[PDB]
Amino acid sequence: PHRYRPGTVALREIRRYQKSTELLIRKLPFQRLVREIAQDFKTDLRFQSSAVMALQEASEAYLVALFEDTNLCAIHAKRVTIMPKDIQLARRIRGERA
DNA sequence: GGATGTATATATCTGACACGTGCCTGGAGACTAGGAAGTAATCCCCTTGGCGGTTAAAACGCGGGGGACAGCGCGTACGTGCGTTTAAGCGGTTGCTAGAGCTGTCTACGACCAATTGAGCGGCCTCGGCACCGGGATTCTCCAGGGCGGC
Repeated sequence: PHRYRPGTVALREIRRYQKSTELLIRKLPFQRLVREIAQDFKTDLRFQSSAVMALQEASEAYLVALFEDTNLCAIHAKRVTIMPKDIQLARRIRGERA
């Protein structure tokens, strides 16, 4: 049985997804999440498709930058695995948390 | 002798160039008012190079121990791969409504201007409170007289 060591597939996915440009979250679950979040502010909200796409592109941009700073936090703590405390430290230093 | 590889010619697809048209927005020409450049005066802050004295911060050295880092073990939790499920993605129905765009009318609301005056800025006088000076009441230290002992 052919197997790969743990990590080279991860490097292959890092090289693959840093070359690509499409969105990594599916359209309908993100649209459902947007509509659920929006119905807590105003009832009976319609949505343009480009509004959902702009919200999506902003969301993947924010999460990719957050994961970059999370990886920097994990590397600074002499680790290769990211932890929730790395996300908390990144948001704390960035100023979003506190 | 038959079929296969390859060259040249012809029809078709597709991005790009030029022609046409509207229209509306930018440009040309003229006029005017005020924004800003320039000028003079006054006054206060900043610059550069000094001096003097205080003093607390900065620097230096040294001992020691707390903490950073390296190494090792271990166990668990995440990566990897496969089979199965499931839901995303696409195409589709069917009506109604929201919204952009366009046109039209009108009315209340805000710009604008003149006269007015009352709220904001500065100084002056006074009070509330804190402090300086004079006088009365209370308590502490001291000098002298009386009595006792010794030669």
